[PDB]
Amino acid sequence: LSLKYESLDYDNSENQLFLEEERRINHAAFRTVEIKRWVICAMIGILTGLVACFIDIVVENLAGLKYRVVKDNIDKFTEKGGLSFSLLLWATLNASVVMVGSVIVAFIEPVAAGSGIPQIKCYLNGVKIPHVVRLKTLVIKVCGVILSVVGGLAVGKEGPMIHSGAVIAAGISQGRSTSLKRDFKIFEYFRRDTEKRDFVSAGAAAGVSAAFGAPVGGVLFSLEEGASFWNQFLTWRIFFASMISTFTLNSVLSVYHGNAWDLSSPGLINFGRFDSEKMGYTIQEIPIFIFMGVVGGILGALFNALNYWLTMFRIRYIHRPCLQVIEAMLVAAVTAAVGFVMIYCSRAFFNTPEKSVVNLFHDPPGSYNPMTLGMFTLMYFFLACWTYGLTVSAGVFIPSLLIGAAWGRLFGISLSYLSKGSIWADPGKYALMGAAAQLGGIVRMTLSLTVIMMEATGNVTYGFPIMLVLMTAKIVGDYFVEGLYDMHIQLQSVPFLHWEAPVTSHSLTAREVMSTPVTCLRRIERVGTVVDILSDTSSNHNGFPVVESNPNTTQVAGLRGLILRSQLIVLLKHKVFVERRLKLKDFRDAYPRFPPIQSIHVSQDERECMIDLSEFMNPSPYTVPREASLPRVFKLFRALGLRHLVVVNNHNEVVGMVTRKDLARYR
Amino acid sequence: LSLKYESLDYDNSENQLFLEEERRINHAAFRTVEIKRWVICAMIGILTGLVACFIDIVVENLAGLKYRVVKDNIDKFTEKGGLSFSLLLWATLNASVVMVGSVIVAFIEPVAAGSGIPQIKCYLNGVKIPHVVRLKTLVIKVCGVILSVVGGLAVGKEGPMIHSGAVIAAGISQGRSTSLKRDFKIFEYFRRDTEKRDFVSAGAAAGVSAAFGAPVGGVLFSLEEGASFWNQFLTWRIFFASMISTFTLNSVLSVYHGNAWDLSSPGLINFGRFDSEKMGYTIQEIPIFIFMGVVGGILGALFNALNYWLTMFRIRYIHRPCLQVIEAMLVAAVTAAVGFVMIYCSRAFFNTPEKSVVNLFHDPPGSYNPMTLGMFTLMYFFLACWTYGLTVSAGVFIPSLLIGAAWGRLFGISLSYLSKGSIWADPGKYALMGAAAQLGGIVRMTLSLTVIMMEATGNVTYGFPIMLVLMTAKIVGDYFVEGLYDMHIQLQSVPFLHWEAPVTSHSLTAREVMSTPVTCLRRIERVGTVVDILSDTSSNHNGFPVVESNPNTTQVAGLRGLILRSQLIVLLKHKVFVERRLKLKDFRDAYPRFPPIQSIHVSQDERECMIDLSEFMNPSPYTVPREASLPRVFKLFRALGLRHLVVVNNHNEVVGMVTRKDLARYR
Ligand SMILES: CCCCCCCCC(=O)OC[C@H](COP(=O)(O)O[C@@H]1[C@H](O)[C@H](OP(=O)(O)O)[C@@H](O)[C@H](O)[C@H]1O)OC(=O)CCCCCCCC
Ligand SMILES: CCCCCCCCC(=O)OC[C@H](COP(=O)(O)O[C@@H]1[C@H](O)[C@H](OP(=O)(O)O)[C@@H](O)[C@H](O)[C@H]1O)OC(=O)CCCCCCCC
Ligand SMILES: Nc1ncnc2c1ncn2[C@@H]1O[C@H](COP(=O)(O)OP(=O)(O)OP(=O)(O)O)[C@@H](O)[C@H]1O
Ligand SMILES: Nc1ncnc2c1ncn2[C@@H]1O[C@H](COP(=O)(O)OP(=O)(O)OP(=O)(O)O)[C@@H](O)[C@H]1O
Ligand SMILES: [Cl-]
Ligand SMILES: [Cl-]
Ligand SMILES: [Cl-]
Ligand SMILES: [Cl-]
Ligand SMILES: [Cl-]
Ligand SMILES: [Cl-]
Ligand SMILES: [Mg+2]
Ligand SMILES: [Mg+2]
Repeated sequence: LSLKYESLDYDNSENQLFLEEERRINHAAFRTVEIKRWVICAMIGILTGLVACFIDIVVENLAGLKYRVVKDNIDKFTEKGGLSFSLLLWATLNASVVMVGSVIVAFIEPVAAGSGIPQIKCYLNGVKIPHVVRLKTLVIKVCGVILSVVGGLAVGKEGPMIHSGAVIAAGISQGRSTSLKRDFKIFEYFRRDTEKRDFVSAGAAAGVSAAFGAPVGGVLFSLEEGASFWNQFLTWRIFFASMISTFTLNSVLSVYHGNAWDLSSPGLINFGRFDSEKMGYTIQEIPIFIFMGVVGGILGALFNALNYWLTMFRIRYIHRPCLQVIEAMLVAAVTAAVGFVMIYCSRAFFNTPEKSVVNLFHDPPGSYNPMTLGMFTLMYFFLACWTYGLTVSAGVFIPSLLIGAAWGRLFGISLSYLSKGSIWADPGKYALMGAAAQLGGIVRMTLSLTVIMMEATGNVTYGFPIMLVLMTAKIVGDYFVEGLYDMHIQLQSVPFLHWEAPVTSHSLTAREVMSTPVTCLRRIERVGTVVDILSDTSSNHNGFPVVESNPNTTQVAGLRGLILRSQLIVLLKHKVFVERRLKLKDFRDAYPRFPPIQSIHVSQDERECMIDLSEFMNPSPYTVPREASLPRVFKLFRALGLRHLVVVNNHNEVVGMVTRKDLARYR
Repeated sequence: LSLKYESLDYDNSENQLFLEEERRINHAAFRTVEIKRWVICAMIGILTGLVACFIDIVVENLAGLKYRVVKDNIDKFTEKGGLSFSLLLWATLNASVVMVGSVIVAFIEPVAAGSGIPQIKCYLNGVKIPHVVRLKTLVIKVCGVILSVVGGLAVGKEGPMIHSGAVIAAGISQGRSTSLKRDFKIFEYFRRDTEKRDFVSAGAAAGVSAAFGAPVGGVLFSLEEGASFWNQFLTWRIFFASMISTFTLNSVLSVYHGNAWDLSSPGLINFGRFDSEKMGYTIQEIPIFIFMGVVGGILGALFNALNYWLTMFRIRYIHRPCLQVIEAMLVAAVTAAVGFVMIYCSRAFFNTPEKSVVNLFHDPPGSYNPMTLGMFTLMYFFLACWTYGLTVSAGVFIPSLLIGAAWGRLFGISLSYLSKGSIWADPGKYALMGAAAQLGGIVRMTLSLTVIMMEATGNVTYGFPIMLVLMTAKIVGDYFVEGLYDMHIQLQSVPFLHWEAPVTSHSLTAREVMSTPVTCLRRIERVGTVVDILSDTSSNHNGFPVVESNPNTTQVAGLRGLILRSQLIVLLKHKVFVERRLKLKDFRDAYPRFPPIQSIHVSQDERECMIDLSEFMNPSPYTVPREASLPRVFKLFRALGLRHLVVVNNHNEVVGMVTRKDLARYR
């Protein structure tokens, strides 16, 4: 959709240098590479769990400090100023914390804004958003989520965990820090995009597991996002990482909050225990659940749609960082004022959202007055909608669950009245169902969310109902608007590939999808020609088919290989011309950041030399016939994580190039 | 490995007829095909659950009848004959039930022998074992498992559920019964191997879910076996089927055993509830668990190895059906005698294995004397080893879990003695760990088994230890011998593709793997030539590349398509010669069973005619370069479920053919 975004080189080039390295590795007499992958996955899990522990502990302590300071100060300030004076003071306190958070996000690292989940979804899809995996981004994300939660915004701390795990996985796998310019001479074999994308999948799964105490759910989330060929080894490693993440979080928290290692804190949010007779559903109740799904599908849409409009306003008028900070402060102040009006009219805004969700799930039937619960539902709905897109590190999972739990507990109260206090009409069960439905409507997650809800709930039997609502919420929701993360991905104009091609696509063939004419390089090519092709500012192609150079062959453009701009740049830098032989490490040294063609200097004498690309080109590029259905091209492209696909004639002559933007256009 | 086994045509041929059908389907103005897939998955789940209910209820009633008959008869027979007389009578009773079961297996349908899991694994791998999915096979399997369990063999009823679900999925999806020669004019679009293999995956997942009450575990089992490109839609449907299977089983059983629908019977085997303080592991205990894994890895090997030798004897000397029935009777009699000696020396053989496993898991610390528990462990180990390969419908999961639980509860008793009755040294927790370790050693299942154990246990926290043991059991076990299901697959000589190619395979290239010379067909081909190629009894190739026929092109064997023996047979039958136009249904009519080439009659005048294969050939065959690494060929072959892969020159001239046996040879 936009050229700002490049793509990962997931499909490794099995060139001659790579095969030489593999021969030496096999001769090594021991395959330590897999053991190193395992050690890296363990470290990823441990570090993600420790990040979750840090956030939880710091948030708890700072929230306690805010509560203590205001509890001490209210007497003094209300004695003379009055209630309104204390209202203003507390609102300014919240605004100040949110101000620091929004400053660090807008003025230092705007990528840190939000949960990070859309960015990680794009990364696992195969698109590289500029600063998603950086040390600065992780630091800003963690600090900002702490400051946002302490600042009393309608936000949650679960979402940033996925992004933090992804960044940790990308970082520690390399063995070196580009930001700190420190190289630890380890894990050099894993300085390639394939291994990095595997480790990031592990890290995202670990983040989900630490967030919700849902290991299998995290594994399934990573599998969904990747949408690749099945690798038993990688899935098992991801499972290992997720398990260690949840284990580390639980153990450390148990040692902290309690004085024993007994495991009672699987995740950052813990729903509770639902193993009771009152929380048992009958077949007669299955239709009822489905209906709530419809509701969650509609309300969710109304959420997303509203945000869309809000987002546009922010793109039009709140583009500036200073205005962004001011808007975040204003939202925080209005949230505080709504809370005060709430609290003084009633006789949860001060309390954590997770505790409110738990109480809604498990409190006895007569706990809540319907009127106040509905007021909270409406106000929190509109506040969460007005908070998602702010330049603050925050998530939307817990807010969505809270909204759903509230209106589900209202539905349960109404059912209990209508059914004369029946055991089957228990408000907490319907609160859980409503939480699932609202989260599904706002975010269209199906398998991973079902498994996550089952694990957090702790019951496997509740999965079948949770499934049916999550189904319906999607089916109804997709009727009106697209999902939140998708919506923001479209707005950012990222080239995003969906699970499958548009249904009416068997009509289309690669001939329509492919791009022509194609810029190709002869196997033995003049240095000047390569320099001119790469130096062109009209286009910034990063993959070039390598065609026959000998005059003997009949083929006009017979496909011999595919080479990349990065490899050509390395070769030109090292002046590897036919007129010290490179090793696969020499290419890995440039990684991740490759010098621009402008940097390389090629003298007119050197411009007349030649480059032989046979030793460095990918000898075997993936190829499709020109008369091939679009679904097949899409399936092959997505499954293998290809960056370039070559469309050829019957005679194996290059006729076109299919890339990510070629397949993303149709929708 | 052997030519007795063909392969599924999972990769659909997007020929002209298929595209015409898709255009008409799109013009239909409503896509009911997906809705029909959903309805079929729901029916699969319901029917699998009902099969599980039938087996459970019938087994319970018949076991009660046996217990009542013997309880009444022992007084009368022991009064005059003595204890030995009653011993003989009861042994003969068990032998008679096992005799009926073994007769129906050996003399009617030998495929029904065993769990069916190896056969379903092969089917999902892509190999077609002759009678795996047949009505007769399902009937025999269910009856035989009932008779084996009622006959007191060291067997379990869980394993046949996977096979039964697979057969149901294959059957009801077609809309017609070949065995009963009845056609219900429904589900005609799904009479192709792709849809059948998807439905069978759903059915296998449903079987696992009904067996262990583990929906997600069943989904993961199916995903592991398929090892294909990720399809969100298919995975979601499989999840739907598994959930409905467990729900139906639980609901029906609750209505039967209780008088209320309250859900308390998720699966055929139910471990129990482990949410207690005594069943809580510490970090200090993590190493201990690992050690037990090693034990489970070693013992499991000793199991498998022994069976191997036994299997050989049975292949050499107990090949005959009558001898097979006699051997099953002898094993049953020896099992009964061991039970009697057991029972009279002590003062579980009469009791169900599942109840014994549950009691071992949950009974209080002082329940079992170590001496008798060890005697049972050893005797049951050797009896289960001597029972797995019998011509009786049976499984090995529950026996393995029982063995592991027994020696794990011995390990826990020893730990309690050594640690002076510590709370951390609780025998039941170690019994669960030992069950997992022994099952892992005997069967090398890693992810699906971990998730299944977590769900059956009901605790997510126990997964991390259960993982570590299951890891170690595999790593140690693979050091000595291969897994049981694998071992039997090798012995049957089925061409089985593993998850990845041998590690030292980058050295090999398609040129080594591919088969030459290749038998190809010109696009316009003489009918006599096709008849001769298909009539050859030297080879039975089922896939033929279609090369250029026009003299104009330079290519000697330019690849234009791929056609199949079945399609050619249909065309010859309908005399579709250039010298009524077929519809995609006409090919589906022959499916599943295609007439042999011998059946078709072609007159000498017709032999001189021509066939144009363009409208029917697969216009776009998957292709790889001759200079391509074996890992890549293997990855593409396994991910896309290909039956044929064409290896071509730089000029796109056919040079070789890679099939399943080509890639399975290297090991
Ligand atoms: C108690 C909390 C635990 C905190 C853990 C923090 C670790 C994760 C982290 O916060 O990051 C680590 C930074 C890397 O950050 P980094 O700024 O250098 O980012 C580059 C680069 O910038 C690319 O960015 P780009 O693609 O945009 O060009 C990007 O892709 C690429 O993945 C990155 O390596 O240090 C390290 O490596 C860690 C040293 C590992 C060696 C010891 C192993 C034992 C564990
Ligand atoms: C309460 C217990 C529930 C019992 C359910 C039993 C249903 C499953 C079953 O036991 O099987 C059904 C048989 C098919 O057995 P079948 O012998 O004809 O086998 C052929 C053939 O033989 C191929 O065998 P092959 O490949 O070796 O040549 C094989 O692949 C291919 O899948 C098979 O269709 O009847 C049916 O279709 C069911 C009618 C469905 C229409 C109503 C839909 C509403 C539910
Ligand atoms: N060698 C080539 N010859 C002609 N067109 C090309 C070539 N490579 C890419 N294109 C086309 O140019 C357009 C822009 O491509 P771009 O330069 O972004 O490729 P890229 O950056 O390598 O792709 P990605 O960033 O997704 O890996 C695409 O629509 C693509 O079809
Ligand atoms: N058209 C062909 N020309 C030459 N050799 C072939 C051809 N097709 C298959 N072979 C080779 O013949 C051997 C036996 O093949 P077979 O006849 O079993 O193929 P098939 O039955 O179509 O394969 P499958 O049963 O696995 O689908 C294989 O090792 C294969 O490489
Ligand atoms: Cl974000
Ligand atoms: Cl959140
Ligand atoms: Cl979020
Ligand atoms: Cl079997
Ligand atoms: Cl079993
Ligand atoms: Cl089994
Ligand atoms: Mg680009
Ligand atoms: Mg064959």
